[PDB]
Amino acid sequence: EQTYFISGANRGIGFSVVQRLAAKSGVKVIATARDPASATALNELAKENPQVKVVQLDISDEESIKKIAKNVSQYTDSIDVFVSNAAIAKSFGPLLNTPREQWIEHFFTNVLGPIRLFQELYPLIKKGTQKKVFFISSNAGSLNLDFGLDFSAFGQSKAALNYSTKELARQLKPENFIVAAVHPGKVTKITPEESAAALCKLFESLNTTGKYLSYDGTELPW
Amino acid sequence: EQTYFISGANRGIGFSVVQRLAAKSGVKVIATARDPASATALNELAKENPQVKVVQLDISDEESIKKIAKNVSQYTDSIDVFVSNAAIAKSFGPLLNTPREQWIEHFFTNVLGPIRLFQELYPLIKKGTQKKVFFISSNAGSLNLDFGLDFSAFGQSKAALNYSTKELARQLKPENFIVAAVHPGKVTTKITPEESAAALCKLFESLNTTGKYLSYDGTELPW
Ligand SMILES: NC(=O)C1=CN([C@@H]2O[C@H](COP(=O)(O)OP(=O)(O)OC[C@H]3O[C@@H](n4cnc5c(N)ncnc54)[C@H](OP(=O)(O)O)[C@@H]3O)[C@@H](O)[C@H]2O)C=CC1
Ligand SMILES: NC(=O)C1=CN([C@@H]2O[C@H](COP(=O)(O)OP(=O)(O)OC[C@H]3O[C@@H](n4cnc5c(N)ncnc54)[C@H](OP(=O)(O)O)[C@@H]3O)[C@@H](O)[C@H]2O)C=CC1
Repeated sequence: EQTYFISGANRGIGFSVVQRLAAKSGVKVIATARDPASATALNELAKENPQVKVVQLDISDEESIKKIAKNVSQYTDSIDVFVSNAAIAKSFGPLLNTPREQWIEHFFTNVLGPIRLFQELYPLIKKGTQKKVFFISSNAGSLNLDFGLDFSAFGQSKAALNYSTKELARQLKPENFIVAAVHPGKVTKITPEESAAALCKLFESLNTTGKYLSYDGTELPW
Repeated sequence: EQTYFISGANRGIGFSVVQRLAAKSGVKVIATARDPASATALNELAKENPQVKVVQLDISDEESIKKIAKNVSQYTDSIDVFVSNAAIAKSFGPLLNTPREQWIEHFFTNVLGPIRLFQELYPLIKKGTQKKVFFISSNAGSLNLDFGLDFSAFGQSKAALNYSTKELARQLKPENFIVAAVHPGKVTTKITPEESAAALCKLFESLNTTGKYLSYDGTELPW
């Protein structure tokens, strides 16, 4: 049996990924929401598929991160595949029009949060078999793609997590970890369920660390 | 007549850049220190070259950044060449080993600081002739270079600011701004603060196109 950790599973790509993993046999899923009590569809999935364990996590909240290791541990001794999917996208457009608060909130939720979350959960991941570590990033975070769009604090947060993900891939190569940053697509437009089907196949198959990948398995430049 | 603005001019490259400009014919220089009152080299520099103006700036401190345009406005109608030089470099090595505060301090000092600084001085830069914007970055900030080192919060912060620098260049291109990310070199191969300064002042004056990521010598770096 394999255990997957997905942050931000209450909706979007995250929910579709949990819904996709719940169908697979022998996949325990630790699914997080800021507010489980309100996570109607996730909770109904967990009611039907007890493979699916729901836990609270606010990745902006250090006090929430300080508890995620012990709380995930109640449901599993190990994590095979870790997915940092929870993230905000609330700041686009020009630098001069981006208030301080937006830079900060993208930093805390999109950069420090995934990093702290990986720090807290690394031990559980070390004790797993797959040792796979995915940060759901964006093609917007690329330092070398031009979309002729301003991504402001959003893109800046994804470039930052990209930089530290590539560094992490190097640090955990000797421990036989697979680390990737993955663009889940434009949800050309695709549905969250399409994204999750592609993402899930990618999680399964990827067998080399340090990749910046799109959902379809092709590579993006950092 | 040109106004240069330089953050962190009390020591390091920043002092060496201000020292060189203060010898330059018809150049006014707003130089910043966290603590003007103990920036004794720079106070003597401005005493001996009063074209040099010393104002308080803590780029980690939003209250300090909220005052910079008024502080700068005391001495000048405009900024021709803006240099975000002030910055920290306190955290390297593995992710698992980088505590929360190092990631936080490098974001606030090395990313938000320069963004808020530029937001505050853009009206004065807009009013100037040269419209030249330099963020002192690092080669460690590249997403496409491998020095066989991890740079932790430091590298992340330079990469972060690098992303926004590139965006700012796109955004201000039609306002005829020249925006550049510039690696000043590894300063005391090792080079001297005065060598860095000399090469930077040369780049500051000759740089004609925007959106570039440059080393001190004027070679391009990959984003
Ligand atoms: N959709 C797209 O086109 C693209 C998306 N992405 C990436 O895809 C991932 C998910 O996107 P998508 O499903 O569309 O996003 P949604 O906005 O649909 O949902 C985001 C998820 O993140 C959770 N989340 C947000 N803030 C926090 C927080 N502080 N603590 C914990 N959980 C939080 C949300 O919970 P809550 O309901 O509580 O807000 C939700 O579960 C992200 O990593 C994003 O960066 C990037 C490229 C393109
Ligand atoms: N120099 C190098 O070899 C390399 C460094 N860089 C870049 O070059 C820049 C210049 O380096 P250098 O001047 O020698 O740096 P130093 O290491 O000597 O010190 C940092 C400088 O920034 C100031 N400073 C630090 N923190 C703050 C703050 N919170 N608010 C305001 N000012 C602050 C310091 O003033 P104070 O005395 O008060 O601390 C000092 O002038 C760096 O800041 C960095 O971005 C990048 C690549 C290589």
